[PDB]
Amino acid sequence: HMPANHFGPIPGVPVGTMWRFRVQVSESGVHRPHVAGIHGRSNDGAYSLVLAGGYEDDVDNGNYFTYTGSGGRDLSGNKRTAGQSSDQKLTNNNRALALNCHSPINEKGAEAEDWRQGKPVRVVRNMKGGKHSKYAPAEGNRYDGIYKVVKYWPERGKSGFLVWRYLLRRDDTEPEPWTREGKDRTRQLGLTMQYPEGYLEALANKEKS
DNA sequence: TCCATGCGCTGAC
DNA sequence: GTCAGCGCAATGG
Repeated sequence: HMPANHFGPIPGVPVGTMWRFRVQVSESGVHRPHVAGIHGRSNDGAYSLVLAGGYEDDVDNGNYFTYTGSGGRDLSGNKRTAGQSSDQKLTNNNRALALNCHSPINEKGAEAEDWRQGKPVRVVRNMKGGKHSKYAPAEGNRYDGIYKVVKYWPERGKSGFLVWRYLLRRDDTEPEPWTREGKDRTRQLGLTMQYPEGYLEALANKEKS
């Protein structure tokens, strides 16, 4: 089994692999947290992230995308998400992701000195991101490969509050699952949406009324 | 092609 | 132990 702090591709899981639920992606080890968008350790880096339309400031352009840090939210009331209500900080997950950038951590943002040498980030695209992105899968989750943090900086988001932003760029030899060659490669490998054991059945039952 | 609301759960300290 | 949290197969206005 792969350790929680494993950087890079997970052996046995090619780009294009799909899962219906987040907990499945966790089980696979591609993205351990079942809720958080960022999986990271503040003294090491970010191992993976998921684009799921959870933050209004994300900008998805396929091989390039601007990701938003987490936080700057008031979850009092046993919540897991909310709108921005305060400034984000370069701490926890946000700091973990900045460490991937090939450059020393910088409180005012930083750029990489050869982004390709930065630490790898496993990127997963979720269908909820499709409300504002043409690269999101139609259903569930899809592993799109390895990306690297080219740079990160702070600025006011749409809500007026400060948010941390990261520019990620793809660095994977496998083709993008959303392109023609990616679509083909997925078929050849015979990859298909994976569901938890007994789900499809339980679903067919439910669909009787 | 909605939006708000809590809850169980797991990884990081 | 505490807290964060880009969920959700769910539930209600």
